[PDB]
Amino acid sequence: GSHMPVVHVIDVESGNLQSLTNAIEHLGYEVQLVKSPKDFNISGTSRLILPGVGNYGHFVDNLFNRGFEKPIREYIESGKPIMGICVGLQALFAGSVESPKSTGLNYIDFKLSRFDDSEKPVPEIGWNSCIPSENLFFGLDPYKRYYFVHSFAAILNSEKKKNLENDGWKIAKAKYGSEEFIAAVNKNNIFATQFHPEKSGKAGLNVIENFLKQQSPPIPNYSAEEKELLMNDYSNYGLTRRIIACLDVRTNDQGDLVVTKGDLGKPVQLAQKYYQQGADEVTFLNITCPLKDTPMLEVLKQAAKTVFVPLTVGGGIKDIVDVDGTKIPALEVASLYFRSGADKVSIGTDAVYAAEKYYELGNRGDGTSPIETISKAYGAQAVVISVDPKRVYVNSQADTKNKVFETEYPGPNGEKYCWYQCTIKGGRESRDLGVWELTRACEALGAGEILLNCIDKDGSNSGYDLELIEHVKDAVKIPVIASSGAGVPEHFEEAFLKTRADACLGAGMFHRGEFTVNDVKEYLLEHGLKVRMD
Ligand code: NI
Repeated sequence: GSHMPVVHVIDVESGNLQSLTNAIEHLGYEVQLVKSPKDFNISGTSRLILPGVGNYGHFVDNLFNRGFEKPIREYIESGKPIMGICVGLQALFAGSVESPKSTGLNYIDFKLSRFDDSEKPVPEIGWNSCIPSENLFFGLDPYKRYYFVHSFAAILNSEKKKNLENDGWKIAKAKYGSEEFIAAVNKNNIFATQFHPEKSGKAGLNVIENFLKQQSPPIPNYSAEEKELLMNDYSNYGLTRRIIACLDVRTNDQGDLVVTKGDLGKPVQLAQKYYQQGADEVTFLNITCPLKDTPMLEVLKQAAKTVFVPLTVGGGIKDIVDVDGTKIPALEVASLYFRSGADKVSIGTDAVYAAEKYYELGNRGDGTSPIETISKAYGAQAVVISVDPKRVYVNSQADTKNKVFETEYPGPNGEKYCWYQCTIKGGRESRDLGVWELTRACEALGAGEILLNCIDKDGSNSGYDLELIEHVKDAVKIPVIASSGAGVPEHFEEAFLKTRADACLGAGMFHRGEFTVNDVKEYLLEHGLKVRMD
């Protein structure tokens, strides 16, 4: 209550706030949540953090409706330190095209606009960097990486940067594709980041720490060798080659949670191991009692105490009927996982039903699918589609309704074309839907990322299905993650150099300890690729 500095965090109670609070505590601070203006007072507050995730209007409506506008402005006028994170940063602007009708605090007189997806995937999901500058602050290091996850940004041009400079604003710039945008701002007592420091490992914690202690340490004195190695060369649009570690979560006989089919601290510990070994993100495949007491939620909550990178959970995110008969829609189930520590949810089977219905309605959605409800509330960046396809040959496009493509490898009868058929219920059942049609429908519906598995390569340890990746990349404009088949570092290299995969996921190879995320990163690094090394 006074035995340690107190940090007040404005909580609109929507989204994952576990990471931010755990980071602050981990830094030696006590967290005081502020769900209402009644929960804090100007003079009694020395450190205020405004975290925000999701649709711009959603967050700003919520915030302003609870009466935080005046309290926030007054606090800012008090001259005391305030930190905005992600939407907290956007809230400082005039508004956002994401929610046309919305209005911000307008400290910066222009709106956030959507990234250009003609040249790159949108949303931006990954590790970008601040452009070297003389006016960086709070320790922002151009040679480190921070995690960004957003479709909208304060996109810059010469005119806006000049006005900002004349307005006395210090701007940390970043570039995604050919577009420059505000990664961070600083003017007097106001500080805000577009990236999630709490989701940016040690580099992130340093930023929060530098803020809480109000200090801008100089960046390390790297050697010219190190700089050339650590600098952003803007390959892959400026994002590092994202390495994802995945683990299964099962309930054995005794009813305990384990990762292996034969054995809840195991899943937790492994996730921690992964994080410690460089994983840029950890995915839990929930394959395991009232919703409130789901064991998976505890794994996430426990993992979130020390794992400061994005967490993804797939499985069970759908409309459900609780133990008391209460009907709980997908949206509320997701919110439960998010508030528990998850940053993204993976939709599998329902994604196929959604896509199918989507075409039935003539390429439109009814806004009732988990994809639509969750993405509209939390943004596309929060919804991941897990796809489980299987190659199917045909003599020509004339043999099927689904889009096919000329393959370099002929079929049993010499068929030179093929499409990938999707499956559901753990790949136990097939559907008359191609992956081309499935991904395009889900994207239209609001999915922000595609987890591209491959039934045929799963468990093989012989590399990814490269034509599949390219096939899906031709289909959608959202990030595509290569999964299934990864066995050795070389497979990651092949995917990043021979295909347009936006990330690579590994499971068994990391689980069996054959290699670590770092082994893979060292390899890629040694081969000219850019990887997060924190
Ligand atoms: Ni105290």
